Amino acid sequence: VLSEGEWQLVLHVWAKVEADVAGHGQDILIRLFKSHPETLEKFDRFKHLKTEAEMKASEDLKKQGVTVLTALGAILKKKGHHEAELKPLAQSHATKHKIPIKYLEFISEAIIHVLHSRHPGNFGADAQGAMNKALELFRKDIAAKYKELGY
Repeated sequence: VLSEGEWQLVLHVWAKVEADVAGHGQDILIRLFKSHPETLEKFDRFKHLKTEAEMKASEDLKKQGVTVLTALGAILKKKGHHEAELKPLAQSHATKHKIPIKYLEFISEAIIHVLHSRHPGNFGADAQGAMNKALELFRKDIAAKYKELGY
């Protein structure tokens, strides 16, 4: 469980991401796809993208970044009471998209990298620790639903 103080650090930084959800989404997805190319392969919609400049130029990539960041924003703002949010996300990612839990780790690292890049003064080590705890809690609860479904 996160403390109230940890939730605060998390949501203070997230309120900043929310000033430019599109920009953050693009940076995070590009980070993820460059750092972990296997992840790009899960997206039929992006597998034609072969360079960072192609990725940066993709309007659909930006749009999908807003999708992922909007769903995550909603989960974070539940401060751990995110059962209603995770159930559908767990079902589709396990059974339809085939996303290993390890890839949720990868996107967490990309999120942390970018937040650090864009918000140094509001994302010191304390806020980074809180963000990684929140993202781990998310992964933990998703993993439990994966294990239930046999994935």
